[PDB]
Amino acid sequence: PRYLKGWLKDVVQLSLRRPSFRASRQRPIISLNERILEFNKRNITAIIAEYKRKSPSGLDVERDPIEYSKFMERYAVGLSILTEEKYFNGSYETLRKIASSVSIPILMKDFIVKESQIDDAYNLGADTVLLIVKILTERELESLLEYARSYGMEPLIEINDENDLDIALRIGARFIGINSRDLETLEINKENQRKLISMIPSNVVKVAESGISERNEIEELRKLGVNAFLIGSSLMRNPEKIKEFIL
Ligand SMILES: O=C(O)c1ccccc1NC[C@@H](O)[C@H](O)[C@H](O)COP(=O)(O)O
Repeated sequence: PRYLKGWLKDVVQLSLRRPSFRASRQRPIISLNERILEFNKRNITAIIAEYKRKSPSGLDVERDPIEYSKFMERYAVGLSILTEEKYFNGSYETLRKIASSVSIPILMKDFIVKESQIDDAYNLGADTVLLIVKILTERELESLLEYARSYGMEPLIEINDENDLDIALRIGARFIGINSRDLETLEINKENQRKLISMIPSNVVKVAESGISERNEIEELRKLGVNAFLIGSSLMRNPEKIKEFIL
């Protein structure tokens, strides 16, 4: 991985020693990015609802993962499940239970630094994975991207700045997440996010990530060309908000 300091250095060390999960895979892959394109075509707001019990920025919510996913399944284009254990209180177990309970696309969200984690995502039932440009070197990102594609997954490649975008474009990313939150400092910068969204090629499926809590924010973002919106905190605190978001 890249040179890292702080909590990022720590979570990457945890991922490096994350034990693999052996399991048989049932349902075939359901492409999240393609479903996003069809929701766009049918003019339905594409929301990726995220399940996370805890977060370094302070979220702490107790809500049943299964009931939450089944409810979200009625409206969401896909689900994002945190499997990182120490900071997000996620687990492979929760992803497995959810994947057996819903039939919409599932993104496994963790800090992926090795191939066995993609093997884990596949065996657990996820349809795609998140790859973060800022914690990986360009060679690692490229290998991991090709590896995810060997399972028929188009990974969501997350960028946070212009340098991330240059790398993402160079390696041929077709599905990009623009995170308004800096992983290292936890600061949210909406303006920087909008600047990056405006630089992305029109043929790349774009997902706005972090800090969305109002329907008007979704509308502004949609006009900038964003294809889908990944929302976690506001939905975890109030699942019913999904109804306002898809209006
Ligand atoms: O949410 C956090 O507190 C946080 C802190 C440090 C690093 C990453 C973090 N979030 C990871 C990120 O993938 C977010 O969960 C999603 O983009 C959704 O964010 P939200 O809607 O909850 O603001």
